[PDB]
Amino acid sequence: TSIEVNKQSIARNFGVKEDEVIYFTAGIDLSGFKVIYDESTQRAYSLPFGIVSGTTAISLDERAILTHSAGSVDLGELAVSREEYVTLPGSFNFGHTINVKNELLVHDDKKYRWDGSLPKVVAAGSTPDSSGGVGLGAWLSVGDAALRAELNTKVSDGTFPATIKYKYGLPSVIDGAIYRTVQDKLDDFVFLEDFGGKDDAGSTDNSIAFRKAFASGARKIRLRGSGVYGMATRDIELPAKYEIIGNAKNPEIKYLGTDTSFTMFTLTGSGPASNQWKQGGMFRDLIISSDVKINWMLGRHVQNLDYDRVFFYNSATVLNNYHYVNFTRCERWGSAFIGRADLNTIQFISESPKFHLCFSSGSPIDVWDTADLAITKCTMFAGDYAVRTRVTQKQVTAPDLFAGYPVLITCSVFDAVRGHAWDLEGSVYSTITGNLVSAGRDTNSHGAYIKGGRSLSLTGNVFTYCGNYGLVLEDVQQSGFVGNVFNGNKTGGLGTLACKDLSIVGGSMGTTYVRGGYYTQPVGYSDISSNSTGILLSGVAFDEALTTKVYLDTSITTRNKVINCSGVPDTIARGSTANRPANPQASYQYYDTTLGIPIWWNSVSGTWKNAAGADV
Amino acid sequence: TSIEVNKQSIARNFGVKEDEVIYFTAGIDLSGFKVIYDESTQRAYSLPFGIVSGTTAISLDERAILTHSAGSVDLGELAVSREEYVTLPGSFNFGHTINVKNELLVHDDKKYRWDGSLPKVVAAGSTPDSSGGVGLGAWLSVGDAALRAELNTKVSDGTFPATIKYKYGLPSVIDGAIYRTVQDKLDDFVFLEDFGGKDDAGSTDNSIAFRKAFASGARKIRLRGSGVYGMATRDIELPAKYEIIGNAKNPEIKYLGTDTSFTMFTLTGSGPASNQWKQGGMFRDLIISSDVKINWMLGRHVQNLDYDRVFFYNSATVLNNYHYVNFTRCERWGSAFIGRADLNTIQFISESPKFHLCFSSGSPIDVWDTADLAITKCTMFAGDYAVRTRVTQKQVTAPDLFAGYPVLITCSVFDAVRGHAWDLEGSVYSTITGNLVSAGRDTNSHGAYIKGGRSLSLTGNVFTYCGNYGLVLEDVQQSGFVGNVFNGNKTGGLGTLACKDLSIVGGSMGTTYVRGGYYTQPVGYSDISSNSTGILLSGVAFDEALTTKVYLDTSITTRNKVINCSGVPDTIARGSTANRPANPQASYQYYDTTLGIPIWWNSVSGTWKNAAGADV
Amino acid sequence: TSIEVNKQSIARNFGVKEDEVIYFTAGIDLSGFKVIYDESTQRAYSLPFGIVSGTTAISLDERAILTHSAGSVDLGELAVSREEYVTLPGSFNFGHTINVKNELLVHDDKKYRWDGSLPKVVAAGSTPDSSGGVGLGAWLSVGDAALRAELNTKVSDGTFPATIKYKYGLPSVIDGAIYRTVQDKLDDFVFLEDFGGKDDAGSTDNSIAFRKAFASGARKIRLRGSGVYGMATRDIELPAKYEIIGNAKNPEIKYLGTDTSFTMFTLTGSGPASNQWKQGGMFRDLIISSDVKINWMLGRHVQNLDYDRVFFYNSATVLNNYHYVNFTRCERWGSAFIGRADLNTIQFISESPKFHLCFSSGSPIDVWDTADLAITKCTMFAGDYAVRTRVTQKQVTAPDLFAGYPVLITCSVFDAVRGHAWDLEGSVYSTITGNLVSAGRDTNSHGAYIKGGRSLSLTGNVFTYCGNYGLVLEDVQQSGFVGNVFNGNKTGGLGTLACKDLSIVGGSMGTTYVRGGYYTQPVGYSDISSNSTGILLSGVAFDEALTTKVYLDTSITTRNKVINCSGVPDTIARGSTANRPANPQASYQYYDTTLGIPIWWNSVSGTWKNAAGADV
Ligand SMILES: [Cl-]
Repeated sequence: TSIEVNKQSIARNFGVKEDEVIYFTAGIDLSGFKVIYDESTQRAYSLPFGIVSGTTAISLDERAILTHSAGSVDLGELAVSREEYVTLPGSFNFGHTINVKNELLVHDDKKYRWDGSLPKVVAAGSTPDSSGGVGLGAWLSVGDAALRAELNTKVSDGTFPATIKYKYGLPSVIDGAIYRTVQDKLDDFVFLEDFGGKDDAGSTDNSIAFRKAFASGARKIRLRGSGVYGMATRDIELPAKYEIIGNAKNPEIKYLGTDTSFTMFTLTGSGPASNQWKQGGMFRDLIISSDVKINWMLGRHVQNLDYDRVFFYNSATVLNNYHYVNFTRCERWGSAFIGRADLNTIQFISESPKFHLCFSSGSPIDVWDTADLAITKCTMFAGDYAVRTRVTQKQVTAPDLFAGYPVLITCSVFDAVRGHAWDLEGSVYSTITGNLVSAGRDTNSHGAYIKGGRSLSLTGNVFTYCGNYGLVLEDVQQSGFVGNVFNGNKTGGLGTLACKDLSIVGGSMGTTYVRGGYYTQPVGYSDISSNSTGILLSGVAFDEALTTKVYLDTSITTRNKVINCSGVPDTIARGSTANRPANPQASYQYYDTTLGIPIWWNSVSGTWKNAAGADV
Repeated sequence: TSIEVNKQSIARNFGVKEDEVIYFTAGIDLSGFKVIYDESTQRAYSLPFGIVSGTTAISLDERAILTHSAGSVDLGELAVSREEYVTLPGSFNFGHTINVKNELLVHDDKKYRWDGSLPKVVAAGSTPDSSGGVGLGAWLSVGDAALRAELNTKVSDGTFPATIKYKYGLPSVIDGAIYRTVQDKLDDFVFLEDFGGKDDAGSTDNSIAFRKAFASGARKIRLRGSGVYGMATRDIELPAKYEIIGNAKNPEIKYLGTDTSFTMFTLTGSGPASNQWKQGGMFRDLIISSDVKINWMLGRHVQNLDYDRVFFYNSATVLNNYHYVNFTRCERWGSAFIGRADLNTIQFISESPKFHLCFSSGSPIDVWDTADLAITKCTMFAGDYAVRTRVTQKQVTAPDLFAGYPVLITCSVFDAVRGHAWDLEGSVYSTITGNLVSAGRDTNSHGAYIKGGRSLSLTGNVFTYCGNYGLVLEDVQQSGFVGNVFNGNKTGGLGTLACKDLSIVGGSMGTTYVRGGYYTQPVGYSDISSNSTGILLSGVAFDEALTTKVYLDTSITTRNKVINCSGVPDTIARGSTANRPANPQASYQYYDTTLGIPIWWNSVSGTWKNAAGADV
Repeated sequence: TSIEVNKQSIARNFGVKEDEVIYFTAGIDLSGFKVIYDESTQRAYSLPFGIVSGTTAISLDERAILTHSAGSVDLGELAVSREEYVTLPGSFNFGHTINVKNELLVHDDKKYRWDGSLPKVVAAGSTPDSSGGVGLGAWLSVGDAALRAELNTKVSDGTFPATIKYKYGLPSVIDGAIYRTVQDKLDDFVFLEDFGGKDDAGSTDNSIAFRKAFASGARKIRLRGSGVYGMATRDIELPAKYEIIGNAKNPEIKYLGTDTSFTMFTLTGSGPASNQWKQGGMFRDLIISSDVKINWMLGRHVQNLDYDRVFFYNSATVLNNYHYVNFTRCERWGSAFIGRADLNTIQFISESPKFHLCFSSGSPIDVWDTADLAITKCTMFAGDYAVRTRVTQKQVTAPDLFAGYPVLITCSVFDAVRGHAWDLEGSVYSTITGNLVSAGRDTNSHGAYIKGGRSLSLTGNVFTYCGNYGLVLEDVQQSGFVGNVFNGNKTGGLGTLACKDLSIVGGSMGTTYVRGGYYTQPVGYSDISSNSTGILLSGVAFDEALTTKVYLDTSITTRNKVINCSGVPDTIARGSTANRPANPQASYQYYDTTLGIPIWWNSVSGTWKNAAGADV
């Protein structure tokens, strides 16, 4: 009487009543019962709900497919939906045959069911991956052990952020916000740390991190740390339109080696033509440093570079054939700017390095063959010199008489420079306005020295306490110098050597003995070698205590003249009869030293007359 | 014997011994046994531990709430704690009656138990959500299938980031750091990509993304890509204090259509009054472009706008009734600035568009009725003109005599402009300092042209290689011009037309033949139409090779005078007896052309005398 | 029989066939069976696969260790791998003895198994933590309830982001990208919100948030909100090189209290020396505000501070012993700058506060003992005054004659200031170029007032519609004033008091009656108290309608002279015979009022001669 005791045990397993279990036998009414039993396979299954009266059984096969008068039903599938499983003996490794959807095969302490066609044979030595894979239509993991292992794997294998859907502003419903992944959202920013960058002061070679970061296509790179990012691999080529952003000017990009030939970054165009200049980028909010003097960056055939709030230390910037470069709010310590143009084989010219709101100590600006160097609202302290311009090819062919380029220096301060604050050769169409200069004391040098200048304006500047003259002009022609003050300089205020057609107007020269440093300036203006012509002094207020206010040949032939300069005689038209003006205007007065009388040109008589009206 | 075989199967189910299972009937000693059985419901339950001797059973009700001599216990609740469940036949959808806390009802292949008040019937077609919801006191999901679906759902529906607690710096314990969600932390930044923005070169209409981003309340928007963000929907109104940030000047916000009337963005105040001006914002580090010429942005009744490191291409900025606008470090290619004020019906004025550290090619600045337009440390190349100012309405009511506004142009470069670099009408109280101008060669135009000027200063500029005159002043009164250089211009250096009371001081005029371009300038200064009065030339250094140094009527009545200009005689008081000064200063010297002698005014005798001292 | 019905119940439990269950007894062939049963313990276990024929049982102990002729097997271990468990009665709290690896003990409705040595006895009142902990070799949680609780705990306790492995750019394989955690990646940025900051208008004290954020080592802090961040705790000391970034100038950092002595932030160096100055940082893109007037920030012994795109409201910045401070693109409303240097006990000097592209209304700049205050491209409106400089120690010791410092003011606009636009004391080597000034109308004050000035240049400025004089110089020596325009001022254009050796050149004075406001200026230049010497006026274009063009004593001893000023007589050499010049230059012309004739000094004869050449 084995059957009803079997029905009892099955009922206890399924938590149903004893009379709700039935053996499958053909033709029976399946209605009302909740569990059916197969004698051949000795497997039990829950029956689908709502089997109506008169529904009779036809067949029940190895795959737990139950066929009856009303239709068919997969009891294996139903068991799965109800999480009623049988865990088969053995495992994937030793092999087994899967016949039913609710049969589980253990692999590595984890359970899997087959979702594909049945029956399914797994050979000995199989894995779920080795026998059809994991997913719909294949192996599907079941239960606690499998889930725990899978959760641990995906969280720790790096795939999880890509799986997590993200929408900005959730749980709030925001119109237009789209679904992305947490991976993608996080990828919105790139830090050097993402490529192995570390501010561990030389343990990590951050040069490599930069290289790999840029190689990925990234352009805008942030530094997380406040420490030193050591750089040990030279000549990392920057991509076009880079932007490297430090952590609020805290971290350092630093070379720690001893090789002065080391260079951190290169920026390199394909050629000298404008369509070959590589587009530059931004360095900002960081320190660029080296213990030894280096050229930290080398730029060749480049355009549109920016440096903003960068602290440079022993780190010179070298550019050759460069066009439009901004240094803004930078602090330059022992960090020269070196501008060249010899790589421009087309025009041999570079353009517009610009400095604004910068502080410099021991950091010269040295540009050759460069047009429109501009320095505005800057302070420069110490160094051998502050600003230097050079022209490499000085020879010209007629009708050209001179070669040079404009510089624009405005409302800037140049202080305690050891040599010249300004050492300007080939300065043409330059405007130099409202600057303060105090330089050259350490080497007895002029505060500013312009050698080779044409058609420029130097306006409203102050030159004080310089090591020689405040300003010396050598080989400067057709230029204007108005409103400048020349105070307390060692040897003189303003000096000229072999100049032609200059206007020197207003301003003041002398010594005001202001606390903080001055020499007793002995000379006001001097044409030092007495070989300039067309030098015009008008309205200059000279300190009466000046030993020599003006040193200048103002005889009739030199075209040098003085008008209304205090302590200095007005230039009078005078000289021998031979030196009478050839084509004087009407009523022109000339003191004839031969005759010892004033004479006047009479336009009507076409003769010189004395005051009595008689011809001489 | 059905009772002891049932007890055995139950024992095997719970994994206890056979003599540790008991049937419920009143009065029985419950001690020592581990599982109790209910004959009526045919359900088995674990017994609570530590039931001591002499404790006997009293009742066992509908829900396995068991009452005995020591007290009562909820075996259903106990079963839950032990995860010992019964999965009911059928499902939620077919409807069911839930009776016990350890009973599970399947919905969608997932199991749920009821945690609230019992019993409760679920109707056919019900879900956990439709029948009391999911949570404490309600439906609680149970088991593998439910957990897997919930985890899978939660990860992919966007709700997961909000569930993850985040605190900055973990696992390090950082004082003051608070718990947020990963969702909140991620929402700290807004990218255009978050609102469907895509740099797919015209496939996505990013105008919509901008609109929806701003509507959410977002103000500061970043661009992730380095490609082209197409813009196809015109006139997107910006919110107050926007900030749009490109990816290190790599990506383009670009109009790809052919409609020249297209505009990307509008900024619009509520009215003309100062309390109605909409506060502007920042565009930075990006390209704004169009293949056809457009006004990319239209601003009306606006204040405090900024553009920094923006590359403009064929994209004009049009502002009407605007107040304080900054262009810094921008590159303007074929991208005019157009400023108007006719929408200001209160004061009819716009204020302070400012340009600093900008490069411009073919990009004019054209402002009407605008005060304090300022251009500093800028470079402008080509175009029909560089700077133009206009006063739309010129009428004055007496005693007003003139209408105009100041412009401030400082240390800037204007090169190869086709027409005038400066075309300035209604320039009043202007300061123009240390600029370099070379313009007008293509159209035979003056480098700079000021028509209608009052009380301005133009100081220390250089005008070289211009298409006509370097600078022409027409209808300019009571203004100063010191230290300017006028070199190698086609027709002349400096010209005046119908001017009154001007000072022209120092500087220089001529040609220095510097390599790079020049004309042989034929004229220095010319009062071209001989109709100016009170024109004073002092201390100007002229190139002696100049064909015409000065063209000016300096006869006694004109108030025009020259002093210390090289190659030009000092202006002498001269003329007929009829033209003797009416009230001369003491000892006034006058050359009388009628008499042909110099005469001197004696203040004591009140007469003109000759040099011999006789009255004439 | 009891044995085969037990075998049946076991078979139904494991889902195997009845003849596949066998009882353990020594010597029996274990081959073919799938489940073995221990009658002593009344426990059933699955058997390992591949037990071959002729393999006979030897022993089976309490730990379910099975020994047979071929070898041994741990059935408890096998059961775990197959997830076939027995849940023991009771719980951790009541204590139990764990015998088999597949035995589970409940703690707090969650299940655990023992992975360590067996047997394992847990005393009453135990937890998994109290009895060996959780992990390999110890307690391991099992099943649904345990997993759900662990997932919920880990997700909500803040530890989850640290567990999620992250690599930039996944699933794309990017060379050089390294694995990090989601926690670390999120930690790349710091927002004030991360430390409890909230823009809830005074409910949250954000001062504390800043303090704790900075204490963590964070330097760069962002503000998420657009609202008001209330600040209620004074004197938060900033770290070196902070950067506080607002949300596109939307949010306010605001003091909402009523204590006018309140200060938000301090920045404090360790001493007066340069290596002790605390390195400053950046405030940008935000509003700093207060309802009452406060000094929002106090800086002492500091260097290199920046404020960019900051809107100040009632918030004065007070710095003492400060060096290099930038205000760029700022808007200052009722927000003075106060600079002092008395804390510098070494040199008593502060350096270079600089203002660029700023707008100010009612916000004076007040610096004492400060060198190189620089204002460029700025607009200042209203206030009692705009710019004031003072020197604290005015006494000097011979040979020093004066004490002062340079200011550099360039291309800036000063409008409708109630008092002086510039109130400059101790101005030395200053350059003031291309500015527009209209001030003092409310208090009948000069537009600009320099009291105590040496060796400075004031060039190409416009002074219009001022409340008194355009500019008054008191105790100014050896300075230049060229190209300035003085228009429509109430009392006069340019005035001097006790000055010495000044050049006043070109420019223009008068009234041009341009719509927008003017006075009828009555005076051009006036030496108001007739006590200046060496005052030189050259080439100034005066409005002919001026009542007084020049008021100046130009008698021979004063060294004051006028040349080429319209409507003003040239200073000519004249006087009595006794007053003939001692040591005259060659050909010197002198009008002798005694004789009533001009005479000329002949250098050869060493005599004065008349025009006829006879000695007088
Ligand atoms: Cl002589």
